[PDB]
Amino acid sequence: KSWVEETCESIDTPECPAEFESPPTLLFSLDGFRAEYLHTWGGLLPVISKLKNCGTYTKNMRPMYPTKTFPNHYSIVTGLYPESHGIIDNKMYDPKMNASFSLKSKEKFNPLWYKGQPIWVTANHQEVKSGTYFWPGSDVEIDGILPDIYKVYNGSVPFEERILAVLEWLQLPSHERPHFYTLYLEEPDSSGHSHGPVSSEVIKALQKVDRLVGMLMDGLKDLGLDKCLNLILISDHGMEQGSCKKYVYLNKYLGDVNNVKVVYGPAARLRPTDVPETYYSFNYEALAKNLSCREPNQHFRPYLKPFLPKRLHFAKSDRIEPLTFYLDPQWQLALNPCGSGFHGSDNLFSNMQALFIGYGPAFKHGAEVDSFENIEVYNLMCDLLGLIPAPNNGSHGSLNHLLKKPIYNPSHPKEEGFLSQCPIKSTSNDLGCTCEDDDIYHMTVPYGRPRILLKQHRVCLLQQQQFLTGYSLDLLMPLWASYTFLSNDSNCLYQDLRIPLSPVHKCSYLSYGFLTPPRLEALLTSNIVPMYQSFQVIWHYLHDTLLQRYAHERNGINVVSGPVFDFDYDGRYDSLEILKQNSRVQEILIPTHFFIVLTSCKQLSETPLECSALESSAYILPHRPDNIESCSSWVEELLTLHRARVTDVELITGLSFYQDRQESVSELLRLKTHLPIFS
Ligand SMILES: *[C@@H]1O[C@H](CO)[C@@H](O[C@@H]2O[C@H](CO)[C@@H](O[C@@H]3O[C@H](CO)[C@@H](O)[C@H](O[C@H]4O[C@H](CO)[C@@H](O)[C@H](O)[C@@H]4O)[C@@H]3O)[C@H](O)[C@H]2NC(C)=O)[C@H](O)[C@H]1NC(C)=O
Ligand SMILES: COc1cc2ncnc(N3CCC(CCP(=O)(O)O)CC3)c2cc1OC
Ligand SMILES: *[C@@H]1O[C@H](CO)[C@@H](O)[C@H](O)[C@H]1NC(C)=O
Ligand SMILES: *[C@@H]1O[C@H](CO)[C@@H](O)[C@H](O)[C@H]1NC(C)=O
Ligand SMILES: [Ca+2]
Ligand SMILES: [Cl-]
Ligand SMILES: [Zn+2]
Ligand SMILES: [Zn+2]
Repeated sequence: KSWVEETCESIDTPECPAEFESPPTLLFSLDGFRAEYLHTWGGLLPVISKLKNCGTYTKNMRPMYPTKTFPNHYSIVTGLYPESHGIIDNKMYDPKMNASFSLKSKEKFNPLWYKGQPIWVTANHQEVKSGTYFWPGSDVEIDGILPDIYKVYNGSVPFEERILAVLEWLQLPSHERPHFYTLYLEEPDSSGHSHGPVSSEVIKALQKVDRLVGMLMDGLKDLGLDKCLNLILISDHGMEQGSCKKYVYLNKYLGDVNNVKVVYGPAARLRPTDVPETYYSFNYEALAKNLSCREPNQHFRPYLKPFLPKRLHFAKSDRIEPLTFYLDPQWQLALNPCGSGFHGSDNLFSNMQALFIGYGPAFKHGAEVDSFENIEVYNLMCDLLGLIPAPNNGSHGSLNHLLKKPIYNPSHPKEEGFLSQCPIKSTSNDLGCTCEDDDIYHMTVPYGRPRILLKQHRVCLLQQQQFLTGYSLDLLMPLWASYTFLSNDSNCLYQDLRIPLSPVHKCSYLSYGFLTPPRLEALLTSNIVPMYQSFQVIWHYLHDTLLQRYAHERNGINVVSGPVFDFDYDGRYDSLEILKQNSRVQEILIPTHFFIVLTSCKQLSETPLECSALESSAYILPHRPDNIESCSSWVEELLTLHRARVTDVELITGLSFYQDRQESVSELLRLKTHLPIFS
């Protein structure tokens, strides 16, 4: 009887033969296996279904931007964002190197491109043998390390052969055998492209893919290993249906010119031809203004690197062309001339979502877990091979719930900020505008106050009746303001006597804006933030029309909001150095973004002051001085786009939320790494 034919066996302890000190781990990849493919055609795919059922599965695995092969596989194996690991796209150009990058190129094997540290390098650096069978970067001198077995990419190698050869290396002697393996298949991505994501072709592709996984599983059976190998079935990204009738051509807006090179598809980027002579010279900003709001329903949108949604993490690398285009589902873009299956879109689109299944002794049997970014996988792979992971973008421990016996028991980040209290100091002035505690504190910060990770920043906690403000004495402005807005609730300001009187405090004196809205003290100087007029339309609608609407839906919401200063667009909090170097002229420090974390309970009957389980959403909102970005409906539509993980917020603000929460550290991490999927 074949492996597919049997019922679900439990694997409480690894049942390995002698010569196996521990389970070996296989990272099988099937290119462009849209997460959806399983949601529908599971009944046609018995093998993957059994893997789903006797294993740890997730309905959606969120890939990285851009949703292409090379950036995603290399993200999988480094736990890094493309912006940090180097491989930005299958086709890219580095102006510092003056070099191009093609898969069909000599540069394809150049070690300068691939940054970070893949799992096999990590395994090698720690005396663990590793055998790949095709994997982006595996045949490349990364840190001078190759895998202990590898294959240079020859795409025409039969699939059934790749399955056999991996099954052979498991037969290898205990001294030269790998402990970590990778497979790769081009399907269903080939058929995905050639015939589109919905076609009898992809069904065929899927059923081959299915049967070949069945083979490996039968081979592992016929090696005494079906209860010994830890399998991870995975994919890079999903697959979207192609257009012709939904393709943007920039010749219409520019004339059919040949002076700018423009990367095609949904991941569209633009740079000058005269490169690297005119790369940093080029005024991109004006070309963007020349291209925003140019149609009734403009299905594309220009975006200078830093002003893209930060949740994408696509700006730090110099390989990223300073002018990108965000696109709407299904739509692509070129410079000049379409009906093919494609990918590369927003990582939050439904069809970009990827497959993840974990089978074997380490993983749970028949557990559906929530959705996660693929950058988390690296840390899970380090755990499974007893490796200390390289520094990476995964929140290490957030996947502990996949594992029967998890290794890493994580703990919250320790507070590094300096937290002295603010008594009544600046007695006593006016601005001339035309005008017990523990019970109050607990109410403002029901989940615990944010913890200042900012080493070693001087912060004051300021108690008010309706809200708790976290004021920065190193920046003389608030960092955060938390209030609980329960389900049922104009040119004047007051001096806060606990904060130093900076001249920016009077009405006489880009404007001010309130962190906690007054329509519920909120007119304290310690509650105002520097804010543009074109942002005030977003802000005053958010707290009036939008936020009050949510309070009813959720039965109360708890809000934390504040400034974000990310001038160098990495998506982390800026050093005080570059804070000085970006304070425009009074010598105001001026926020690039405003964050807002909305916290409800999953149980609607509970109010935020009394949640069992948490419900979270967060927003990194961009503080642009005009609403060119967005041209009732438009303000919400901006919020949904500029969503962020709570972790994204923590990274960018140096704050840490929910440390005082019933939930374990691992549960909170999973909560804080949540993003919701569009369509
Ligand atoms: C995703 O995770 C990665 C991995 O940790 C992380 O990227 C890393 O960020 C740090 C800081 O930006 C990088 O370290 C830098 O290295 C270069 C030289 O190679 C230096 O120029 C930098 O020096 C500054 O920082 C020093 C101390 O921190 C200061 O003393 C000094 O004055 C400089 O200001 C800095 O040391 C590191 O190389 C990267 N690694 C990679 C692989 O990119 C990234 O932040 C994470 N992404 C997100 C969105 O959180
Ligand atoms: C490390 O050397 C290579 C490893 C590869 N591993 C996986 N897939 C590869 N391909 C390149 C991407 C191709 C898919 C196209 P898409 O980017 O998913 O649109 C399929 C073949 C590799 C291509 C490679 O070199 C060309
Ligand atoms: C950069 O490389 C290109 C292509 O190899 C070449 O044409 C050019 O001379 C180089 N230019 C500079 C300015 O280094
Ligand atoms: C790729 O592998 C196949 C099967 O072994 C072989 O027939 C073919 O010649 C190989 N191509 C190259 C370029 O090595
Ligand atoms: Ca920064
Ligand atoms: Cl679930
Ligand atoms: Zn791919
Ligand atoms: Zn593809």
